[PDB]
Amino acid sequence: MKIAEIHVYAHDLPVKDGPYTIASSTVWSLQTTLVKIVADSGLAGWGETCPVGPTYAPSHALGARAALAEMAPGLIGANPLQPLVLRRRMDGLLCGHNYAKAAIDIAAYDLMGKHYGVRVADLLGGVAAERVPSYYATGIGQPDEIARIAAEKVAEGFPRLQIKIGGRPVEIDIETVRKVWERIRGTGTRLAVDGNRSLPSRDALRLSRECPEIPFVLEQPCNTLEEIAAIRGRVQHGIYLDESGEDLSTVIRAAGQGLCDGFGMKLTRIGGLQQMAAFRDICEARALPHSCDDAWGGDIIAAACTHIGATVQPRLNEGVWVAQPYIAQPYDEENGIRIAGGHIDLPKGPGLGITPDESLFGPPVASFS
Amino acid sequence: MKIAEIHVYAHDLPVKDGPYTIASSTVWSLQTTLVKIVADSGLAGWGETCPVGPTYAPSHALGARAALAEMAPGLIGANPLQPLVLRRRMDGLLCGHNYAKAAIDIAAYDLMGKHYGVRVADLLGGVAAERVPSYYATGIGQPDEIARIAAEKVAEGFPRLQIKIGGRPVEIDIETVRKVWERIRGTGTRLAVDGNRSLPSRDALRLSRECPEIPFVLEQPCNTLEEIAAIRGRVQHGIYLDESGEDLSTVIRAAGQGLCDGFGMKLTRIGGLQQMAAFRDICEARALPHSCDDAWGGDIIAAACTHIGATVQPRLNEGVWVAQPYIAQPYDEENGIRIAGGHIDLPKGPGLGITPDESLFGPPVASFS
Amino acid sequence: MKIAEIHVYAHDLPVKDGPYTIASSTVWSLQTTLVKIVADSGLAGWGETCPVGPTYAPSHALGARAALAEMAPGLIGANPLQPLVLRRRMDGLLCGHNYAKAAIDIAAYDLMGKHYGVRVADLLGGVAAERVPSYYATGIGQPDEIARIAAEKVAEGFPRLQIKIGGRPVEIDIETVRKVWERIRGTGTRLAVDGNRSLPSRDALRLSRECPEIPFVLEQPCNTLEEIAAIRGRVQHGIYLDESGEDLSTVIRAAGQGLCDGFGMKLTRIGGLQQMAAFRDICEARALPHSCDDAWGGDIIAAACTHIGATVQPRLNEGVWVAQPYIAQPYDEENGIRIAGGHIDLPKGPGLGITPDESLFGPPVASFS
Amino acid sequence: MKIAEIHVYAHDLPVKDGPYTIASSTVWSLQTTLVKIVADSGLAGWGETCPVGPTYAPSHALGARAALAEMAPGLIGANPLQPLVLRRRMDGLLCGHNYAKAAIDIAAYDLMGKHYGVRVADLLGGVAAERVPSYYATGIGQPDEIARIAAEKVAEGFPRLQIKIGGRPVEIDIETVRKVWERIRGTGTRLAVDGNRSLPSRDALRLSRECPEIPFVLEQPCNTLEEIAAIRGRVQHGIYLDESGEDLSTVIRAAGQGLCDGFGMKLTRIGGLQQMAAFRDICEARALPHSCDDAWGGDIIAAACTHIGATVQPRLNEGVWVAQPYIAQPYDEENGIRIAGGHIDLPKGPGLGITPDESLFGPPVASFS
Ligand SMILES: C[N+]1(C)CCC[C@H]1C(=O)O
Ligand SMILES: C[N+]1(C)CCC[C@H]1C(=O)O
Ligand SMILES: C[N+]1(C)CCC[C@H]1C(=O)O
Ligand SMILES: C[N+]1(C)CCC[C@H]1C(=O)O
Ligand SMILES: [Mg+2]
Ligand SMILES: [Mg+2]
Ligand SMILES: [Mg+2]
Ligand SMILES: [Mg+2]
Ligand SMILES: [Mg+2]
Ligand SMILES: [Mg+2]
Ligand SMILES: [Mg+2]
Ligand SMILES: [Mg+2]
Ligand SMILES: [Mg+2]
Ligand SMILES: [Mg+2]
Repeated sequence: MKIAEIHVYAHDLPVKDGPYTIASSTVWSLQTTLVKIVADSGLAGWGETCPVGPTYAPSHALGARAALAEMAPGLIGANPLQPLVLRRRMDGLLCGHNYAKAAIDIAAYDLMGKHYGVRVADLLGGVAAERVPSYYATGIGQPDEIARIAAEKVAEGFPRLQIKIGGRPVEIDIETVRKVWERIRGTGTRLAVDGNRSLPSRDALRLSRECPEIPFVLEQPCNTLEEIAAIRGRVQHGIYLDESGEDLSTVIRAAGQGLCDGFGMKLTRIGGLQQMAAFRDICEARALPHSCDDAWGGDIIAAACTHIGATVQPRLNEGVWVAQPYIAQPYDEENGIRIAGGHIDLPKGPGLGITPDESLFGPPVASFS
Repeated sequence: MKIAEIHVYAHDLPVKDGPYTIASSTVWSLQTTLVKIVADSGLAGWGETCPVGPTYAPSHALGARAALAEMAPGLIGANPLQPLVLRRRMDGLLCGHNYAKAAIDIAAYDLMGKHYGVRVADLLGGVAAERVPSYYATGIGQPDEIARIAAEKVAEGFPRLQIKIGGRPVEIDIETVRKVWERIRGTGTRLAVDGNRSLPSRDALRLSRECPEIPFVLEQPCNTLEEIAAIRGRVQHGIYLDESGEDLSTVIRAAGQGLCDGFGMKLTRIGGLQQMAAFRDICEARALPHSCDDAWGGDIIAAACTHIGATVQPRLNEGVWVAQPYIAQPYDEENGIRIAGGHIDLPKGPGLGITPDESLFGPPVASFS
Repeated sequence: MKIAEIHVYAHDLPVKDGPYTIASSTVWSLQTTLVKIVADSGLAGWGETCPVGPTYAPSHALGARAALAEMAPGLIGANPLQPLVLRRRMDGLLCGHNYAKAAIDIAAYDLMGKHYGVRVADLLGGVAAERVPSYYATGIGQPDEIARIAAEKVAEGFPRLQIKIGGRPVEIDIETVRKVWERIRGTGTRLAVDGNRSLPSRDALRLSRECPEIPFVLEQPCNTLEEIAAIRGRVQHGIYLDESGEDLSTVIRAAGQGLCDGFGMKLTRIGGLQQMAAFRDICEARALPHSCDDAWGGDIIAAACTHIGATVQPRLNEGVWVAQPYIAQPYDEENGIRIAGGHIDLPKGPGLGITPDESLFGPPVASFS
Repeated sequence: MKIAEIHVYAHDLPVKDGPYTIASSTVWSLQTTLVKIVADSGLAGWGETCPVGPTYAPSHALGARAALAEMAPGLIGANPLQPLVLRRRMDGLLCGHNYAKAAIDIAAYDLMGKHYGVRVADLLGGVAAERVPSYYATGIGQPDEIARIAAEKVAEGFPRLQIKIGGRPVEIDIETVRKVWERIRGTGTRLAVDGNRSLPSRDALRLSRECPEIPFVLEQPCNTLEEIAAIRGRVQHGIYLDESGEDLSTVIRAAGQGLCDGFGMKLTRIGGLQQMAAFRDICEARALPHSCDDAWGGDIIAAACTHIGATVQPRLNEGVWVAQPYIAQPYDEENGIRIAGGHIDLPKGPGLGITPDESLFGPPVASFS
């Protein structure tokens, strides 16, 4: 089988009741990029990449489309049923840009699943769970307000909460953490506190030192892995990497040298499902819990995250985060990804189990044949 | 789909022109263990595990059969199309015993390939090369005799040689290395020198120190990874791990802490194809060349090694070693694995591409349903 | 003063006597991106960024233009005479993408120099030398052909040569190094050998071990800084970082932990002149020799590299590499950067000292006001 | 342009309501040294260096004047518009003595700013803030007395307090810290506790161990960087370096090896504004908060500190400390540096924005032409 066509789409995603405030990025609307790969036979697979604002990570919508434009001509004729060979071919056309490569990777897995009549999770090792936990991530806000939302989302069924902090005096972050804990203690809910690269080591040290009785993991408190490695021995809370986990090589360093206790991992950042599966296997060998998330996006990226999420050993699964609650219009009205009771059901159909309504996207902004 | 039956077989393989002498194991004949998994549909898949004598590694033929007998009843009804789920189910029945688990893993991949109409290499990421390099491993012997054999094997087309050493005064090993190099220098042939756990650090240091102009990698010179880690900074030849690479966790330590420059990796030791693919991905991220080998065995294990080997980035592929030259009777005379010109052509059919003449194996020593 | 307009240009530069072969990138023509910043006063400054093919580094021409388009609207009204404030403003609009940010940075320095009537080198600490050394980088090729070219370039007056290697059996690289040394020994010519991320540690170890009598520095032998850190203690030749030196934070790690002995540093990679000056100061504090280069490009980027190069302590200056010998048409035929006798004379006028014939560039692909 | 004359002045600064008590130095009056550089054109720039007693650091007033006398003849004819070239010229005349070199560096930046018509901050990267935070540093005193002063200075508007400790039993220091915290908790005021090289590791360990709920950073608790590195892993409060930060090389060690969480940095110690800017850039890359201070002195050194302070990323700016509150007579009655509301306004004029009344200083004690 061979790739005959590649189509790139641009589509807007307004944030319901926005904005969503991360210490590194405040977003009111998101520009997603969809990719459709069409085989010689006419069979199609879909991929998606949607950076969460241009300042969260070294990625942006215009950049995704430029990277896809660079690679697409060189991918016509490739075998989409060989995800590792396909990844190497992409590497031969463009260095880096994992967030764009991931959209091609995902579309190829979708296509492969449809061709063989198999769910993507069953091409990645097998479904370990049909119902996948999610987690709720609060935007930065006022301490009492965030504590209220925390309680609300626990009641909805989320087994884990992530509280975003930073970009303001750390005593306000600490007050927020204490107030959230007062609401959720005794509910069996797991807690993560995400600094999103924004805390100097001075403040990360203080946050952990002041709160030994509060069982958070501290997610990406500082900007660089170098800073995190420097503070780790002085911090008695588990530390998770997120933004620092840019590639498999960095994951190997972190796990092999004992630099973290877990990960928030984004599928587009690591470069797609082929790489994400290897990441999963590394974490399982070292009992490092992790999530399977992305920055943002609709049914296509959400389904990809859910499929890899469904393969994770349940005791290590910190959840699959999706943007669905903030997105008004699903691409697949029948079988799109939906959070229910703080969890996500894996789609039943072959491939990703998603069939997007292309008419929602408008005509492609770029087509390659 | 579900596993309906599991059949375990004992089969003998005497060494042509034996014995084969490893510093840790001398063998005149080998006892292999075959596994047949039968689905409800009637479709079957094959696996194999064959320790190279009982002293090379913590594994033996009677042990392989004991481990399989322990796990088999608990695997009836499992979905054979989910290799990671299947591995976890095995872990729930028996701790360790990767060499036995690998036989089930391989049979599952064979079954998956047959069911979907796909080659096993394509289920593991894709065929990067239809023909893979092999390497010739010499036995321990007289320096000039080993040098003659080395020259002969280069003339046959082997792109790499592994010279076994140890178990005698190291000056004889050094003379062997020097005489081999005299005959193969300028042929572009790669060289490995394998101590097979037998050299005290005293002698590993001496071998490297005396021969800076000879471009070998030093494979498993010392018994423990601890000894290797202690000598590495004082040894200017690349060092490869073989026997020490017992699981993915150990590979993560070695790669993440920079304890070696490559691997001789055995499929059964790491626990099968699911784990081997993860191993491959770790090595590729860090440009660590490796082989895809096993201890011994016929067409089934050989085909499994060849399939994973066919997925490796060619610049990192140190070869696929197979016991075929020492085995009188192939399981599959039409499609069985054969070395030609120091290389191995990947089988072209679905699954492993191997159809063993099951009659050769005798009745099962144990059957489960 | 305020930015009134920003104009982005696409322009082609085919390689004379191409292609130019790097182990990580082979190129027959280059697409450069020019930026013109216009102040309210009407005064203009120029910047440039030109990746050397899309596979050398995580940067490409379409990406440079996407990044500039993303940032430009948010820069209208900014004070162009404040390079650090301007860099922070860019960081607030787009994460990463140093190669694109560098073009804005360079245009700002050009504008500042023109406004104050000062050469850019004097804004960066002062002209230490009116004429700076360059170095010649050979392509990958036959050992004796590369040796001939090396001899020719020494006769032209180049004080340093960089021999590119990798992407083939290392014995050929070693033969190349030996044949080059045979021809240039005793001429006082400095030697670097650049693996361009392509050597497994196995081969980097071998190259150094075999050639202690040849005084090269080994530049970016391996792909990751992690691999380089692992081999450094076993390699007795100085090791320089190039591609790994992605930002000032990484330079701080490398200098502070003693991970390298020098740098091949590219202005666009580090993010522009503001960051490059800090880099220079770090290297001077630790006596780490370095070059001031870029990936490719015409008079604008070349002049920027020459200006920072002119500020470096002469004993630490490994040279300024420019693409001029491979470029048919200069932007400025009166003052453009040219190699003469293996060295480069700094332009004498204010700003970068370059007045590009803007007509050459075509209409802007994007304009902002 | 060229230096035509250098004039060195001696001037006394009585401590208002003295003495000021540091654990390493008690001072009743300070001897400052002013430097005037006059260009061929007649244009002048001013610098200043004022050690805070002869025992605080390896520097003293008689030593400043001796160092300037050594260097001045060798600086006549130099280009004062090239601060890095000028620094190298000074290094070629005298090793070390940064505190004296800094006065020349500052005078040259002043001159450069006047010549180009630009504020010194805009020659160092640009004004990031017109109003710069300061911090108040209490001398050593009785616990209740210091707590009262702490409350008073918070009310005046200082966003940060530094409490000096040491030279007495540590339980008194701990009582002081607790009493200060009781007064300032809930005011959003940041806290530093400065041991000024005086605590044995025994007592630094105790101070941190006993007070996890008090959010100080521990500034230079021990005498040597070696002692600080030894205790750092056992101390859960952020540790800042001050006296140990003697040069850029030491800063590179501290940041690269993760030996501290921030700095109190003195402009004269680091060697002037050229070096201070590089220091600032290193800290910004690693999110290490820092102050921009000096040991003591009037309008000239204060303005230099304010100018570099105005370029610091606001979230990393721990403040600019100046001696103004303790100095009765400003050099520039109109535009001298004044603390107002715990903050300092950047002068508006070119150069440092300061014009000293030379008649206050008396005739030069040494003149060079
Ligand atoms: C909550 N998230 C999964 C969504 C956007 C950022 C990310 C995180 O930083 O964890
Ligand atoms: C060469 N071999 C693959 C064959 C058996 C042992 C093994 C080795 O020690 O490398
Ligand atoms: C020689 N160069 C400056 C030119 C392009 C790549 C580069 C280098 O790798 O060093
Ligand atoms: C408070 N100070 C800025 C002024 C003199 C000493 C110094 C300090 O040690 O932090
Ligand atoms: Mg719950
Ligand atoms: Mg996160
Ligand atoms: Mg077509
Ligand atoms: Mg050959
Ligand atoms: Mg071996
Ligand atoms: Mg010469
Ligand atoms: Mg290079
Ligand atoms: Mg206040
Ligand atoms: Mg201090
Ligand atoms: Mg004179």
